[PDB]
Amino acid sequence: MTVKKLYFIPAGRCMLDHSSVNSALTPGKLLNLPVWCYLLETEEGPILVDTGMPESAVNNEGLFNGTFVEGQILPKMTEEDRIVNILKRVGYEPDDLLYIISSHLHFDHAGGNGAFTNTPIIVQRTEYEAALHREEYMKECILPHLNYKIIEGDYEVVPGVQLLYTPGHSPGHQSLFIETEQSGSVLLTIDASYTKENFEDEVPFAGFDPELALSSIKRLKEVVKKEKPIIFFGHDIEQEKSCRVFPEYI
Ligand SMILES: CCCCCC(=O)N[C@@H](CCO)C(=O)O
Ligand SMILES: [Zn+2]
Ligand SMILES: [Zn+2]
Repeated sequence: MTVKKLYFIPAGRCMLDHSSVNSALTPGKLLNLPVWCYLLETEEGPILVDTGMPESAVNNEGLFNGTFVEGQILPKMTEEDRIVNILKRVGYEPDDLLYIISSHLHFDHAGGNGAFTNTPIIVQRTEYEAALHREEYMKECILPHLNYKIIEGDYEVVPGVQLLYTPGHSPGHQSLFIETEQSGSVLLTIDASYTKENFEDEVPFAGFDPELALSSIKRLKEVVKKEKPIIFFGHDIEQEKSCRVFPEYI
């Protein structure tokens, strides 16, 4: 069985130093990177992958002033980029969603999680437990009373929607392998590779455990050899130019 439609939905942007996309680069040039969420229309109902940035980021590029990442990360988020507003424009309210899938709990991927207080939020155990104590996690991304559906390892959410455990960039990062009616096999690496060169050329990039990130890239490459999917990376300015985005779908 296949997903009916896979939508790429812009959810604001984020400035990062270029050394975060290629660890060999000299710090000092910021890159204005895309932030994405994905909407899957399935037989069982709509599924949202990631939830954008927290409300604290709205019109607040200096959000991380005074923290260990001051000047390194600057969110570019307007009121329109709040996930609830994105969803309402698309045609949904939070309680309409079948599942939320959190690729991981970094601030640009889980900042909107608090909006979903009934929908099960599928997240890896190792990610959830990291978010409880590691300093790179915002409180907005680990709210205590949401309906978490904690999983361990690879997982089938519904037919056509597979989660691949790809730790390294974060302790419980997961990627998506989706089968769509229009396109067949699609791999969303999410932050298992920010850019094409992180994936193809194994160019190192920001992560909790680069050695583990590399092993997850090698694992994805084995999947790619078998399945020959179309592949989309987490924060790739070049690829963004050619991506079909909402209202188009793949
Ligand atoms: C563990 C190394 C990654 C740092 C934390 C972070 O939130 N990174 C953002 C960078 C801005 O997009 C992300 O996940 O995308
Ligand atoms: Zn991340
Ligand atoms: Zn990211």
